[PDB]
Amino acid sequence: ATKVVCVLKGDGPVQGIINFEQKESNGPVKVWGSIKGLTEGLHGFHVHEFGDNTAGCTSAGPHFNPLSRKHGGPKDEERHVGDLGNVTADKDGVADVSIEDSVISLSGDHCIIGRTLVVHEKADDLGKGGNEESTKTGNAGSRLACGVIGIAQ
Amino acid sequence: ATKVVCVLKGDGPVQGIINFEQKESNGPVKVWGSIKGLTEGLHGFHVHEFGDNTAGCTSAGPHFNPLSRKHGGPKDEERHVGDLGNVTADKDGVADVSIEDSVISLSGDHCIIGRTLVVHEKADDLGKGGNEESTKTGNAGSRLACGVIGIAQ
Ligand SMILES: *[Se]c1ccccc1C(=O)NCc1ccc(OC)cc1
Ligand SMILES: COc1ccc(CNC(=O)c2ccccc2[SeH])cc1
Ligand SMILES: [Zn+2]
Ligand SMILES: [Zn+2]
Ligand SMILES: [Zn+2]
Ligand SMILES: [Zn+2]
Repeated sequence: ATKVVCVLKGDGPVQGIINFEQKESNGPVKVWGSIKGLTEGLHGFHVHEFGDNTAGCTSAGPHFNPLSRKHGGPKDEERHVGDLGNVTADKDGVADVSIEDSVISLSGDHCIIGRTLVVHEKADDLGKGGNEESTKTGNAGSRLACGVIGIAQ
Repeated sequence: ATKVVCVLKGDGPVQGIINFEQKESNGPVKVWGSIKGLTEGLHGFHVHEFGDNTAGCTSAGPHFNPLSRKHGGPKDEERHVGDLGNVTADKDGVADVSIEDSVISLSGDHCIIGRTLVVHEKADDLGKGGNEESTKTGNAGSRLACGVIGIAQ
């Protein structure tokens, strides 16, 4: 029923297209698409609070966290609304994204429309790493590509 | 309150930053910022329906028109919600944008968040141009630059 889309671009080679679809109110959201130009392995994959790309991906601010929780993985109760874990790039540098999530929404206060989707330099340790930054950012490092999340036809 | 923002980019040299602010729910929206790389004169300036940049600015679809009206100027009863008229570039190719509008909103309904702002090749005739296209697009021609309208801090 509701479809939303994000074009990921950055200052380097990373680029992608991510689609979101929600068949019903407060239903699960299907997330799918492709990202290229990545180093092989895990890359943190988050909805950030601001749809502000004025000075590139840094303008997007922290993880989208309307419920003031700590950082976690998508399968954790203790998570930011924006915590979609990691996407995994193969040896060609391509991540084929296929996620279903029950916490993000395309309506209401969990809505991600008008926020920024970010793919990160490093793996998200899903809040299980050895330090304080783990339960804020997951230690996923710099922002390789981002886009504002928009309404699709 | 509410603040939202749009980074305009395209297939060419036009680029801009547009800020929106609404102090009160369903109150007027102040629009301000700057666009560079333009030809001297009028350039149509519209909110388009979809926040979809998948294949560039064409993916944004038609003017944002939730009430199914004909194309007009921002001061007309008879307008699309997305009809913000023209920005004017100086001989230096810079439009300093300064608009106040009571039809677009950042809340309630008529909300432009997650839609696309587009600056056009030609002047918008505000529906007064004397052909059929005037009452749909205002004959403002191709899409020089666009961006998805996002939530700001
Ligand atoms: Se959801 C959300 C989040 C932030 C700002 C606005 C909205 C919203 O609900 N906008 C209305 C809307 C959303 C999606 C679609 O897609 C068919 C249409 C209208
Ligand atoms: C921080 O800015 C925000 C402004 C508005 C909202 C919530 N708005 C909506 O879901 C909505 C739904 C239907 C029609 C119009 C709108 Se604006 C969230 C954040
Ligand atoms: Zn992040
Ligand atoms: Zn987080
Ligand atoms: Zn237009
Ligand atoms: Zn129009």
